[PDB]
Formats: sequence, structure tokens, C-alpha cells
Amino acid sequence: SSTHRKFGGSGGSPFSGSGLSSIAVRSGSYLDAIIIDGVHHGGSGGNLSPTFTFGSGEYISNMTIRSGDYIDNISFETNMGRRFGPYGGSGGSANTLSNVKVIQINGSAGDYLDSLDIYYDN
Ligand SMILES: [Cl-]
Repeated sequence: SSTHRKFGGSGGSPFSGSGLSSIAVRSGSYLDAIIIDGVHHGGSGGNLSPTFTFGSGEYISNMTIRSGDYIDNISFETNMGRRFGPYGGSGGSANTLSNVKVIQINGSAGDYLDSLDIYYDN
């Protein structure tokens, strides 16, 4: 296999997302945490989003991340046309993974979400 792309900065401690079955975030001006399959990655600040639960073979087909030294914003669309976000702030540069299949979301987090490493098929 896959392509991957890293977003964000160097802080935090690494994590792996595991199978992409459900996602929620905590955000304010930037990302406090991402919660993947009920597992928390990041801090306790900001506001907690609703949980997006993927339906049977649903996957992320478009994803937009705004980031700088931290992850500032996340949004995505799925192959079924469902949407998540945006959650976070303006700030950072924006980048979109367009018409892909996201297979893993790994990253690094502490009290905030420092970085994401997105693995995807083009
Ligand atoms: Cl930042």
C-alpha cells in the first residue's frame, strides 16, 4: 502493498489503529484524540464527536487532514457516501487523499493527536 502518507509532527507515542470498524474523535481547535474501535489515542480535552460505525465492507474513500505540528482537522467520506467531520480547526496545511481505500490509520499521540500515518490503496 500500500501507499502511505504521514501527517503531523514528531511528538507523542506511537499507536496502531487496527481494523477500521469504528472511529470517533475528541477535537476543539485541533485534534485531542482519535478513538478507533473503542481504543483511545490522545487526550481528554475538546469535545467528543459521535462514533462513526462502518457498515459491513464500508471503507474510507476520501480523507482530508489539516495538520502542522499536530493534527488540526480530520474529515472523511466513505464508499457508501457517508461522511465524518470535519472536526477540528483551520490551521495547518490541508491535504486530501482522493478516491482511495484507506486500510490502516496509525499515528502518534500523547495529550493530543500529534500525527497520523495513513495506509491506503490508490
Ligand atoms: Cl498544530
